[PDB]
Amino acid sequence: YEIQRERIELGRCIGEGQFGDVHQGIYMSPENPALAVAIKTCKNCTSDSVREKFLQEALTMRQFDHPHIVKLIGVITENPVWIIMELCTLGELRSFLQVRKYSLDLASLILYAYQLSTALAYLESKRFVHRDIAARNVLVSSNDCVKLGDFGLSRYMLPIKWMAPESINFRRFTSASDVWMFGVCMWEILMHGVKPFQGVKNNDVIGRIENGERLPMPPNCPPTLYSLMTKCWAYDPSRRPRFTELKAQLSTILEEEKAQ
Ligand SMILES: CN(c1ccccc1/C=N/c1nc(Nc2ccc3c(c2)CC(=O)N3)ncc1C(F)(F)F)S(C)(=O)=O
Repeated sequence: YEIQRERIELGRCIGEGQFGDVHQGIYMSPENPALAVAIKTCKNCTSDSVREKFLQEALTMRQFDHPHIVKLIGVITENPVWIIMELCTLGELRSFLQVRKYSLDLASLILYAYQLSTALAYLESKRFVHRDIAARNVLVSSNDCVKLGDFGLSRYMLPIKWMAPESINFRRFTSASDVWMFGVCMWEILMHGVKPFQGVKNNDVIGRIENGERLPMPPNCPPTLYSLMTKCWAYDPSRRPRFTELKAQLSTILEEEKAQ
């Protein structure tokens, strides 16, 4: 898991994290072809507390092995401390959707929702609660492949417009509150990267949700898919489906779209 710094060709900065800049780059793997990687850097990792907190983000990702969750490639524990992650070449999902808009067929938008449900069903199997499921934290590996981005790099692991009522009211975060967030993420995909409750103040969102109001059916969204979103948005968390159920229904919805 230790990587030697001379085996890294550092490229363009692709974002800013809590500990430092994130770069795109190449990892010259021994006896293998070079890999496209994402480099999480750390500015203040000279302090033992900062370094321990930063390296804990790599340990979090190390425990996951799923094709739709970014992989930890390795770490560089010499100063400056770097975390080497798998690169998703095409970048952030919200930007990809805004550029490609209706040129992305429905079969592709449903495929993205399905792929995310397989990663979230995998996290659920390992009893891990994400807390920040949103299109902002999804990345694009290729035209037919999306992935959950780095967990440390995710800002809220307050996004009130994505949160379940029990998370807003009592700060309760469970796999059921992740399902509510995933429903909002599915809505964002079908809306081509448009943010939920745009132009609505965060305090009024809570009132609307309690009153039974939900995000509208996106244009050209299959009714079976909008029905699946409304099940994620059941006020009572015990009435919301689990990720394995969402995965099965999304698979059926994807097959039906491919048929026509
Ligand atoms: C939103 N994410 C970030 C948040 C804070 C800082 C950086 C990130 C992106 N990280 C990553 N980005 C890519 N590919 C990528 C390629 C080109 C561009 C971009 C992203 C953005 C941009 O403009 N061009 N692949 C892997 C990761 C990593 F493993 F680190 F997560 S997240 C929570 O990790 O998904």
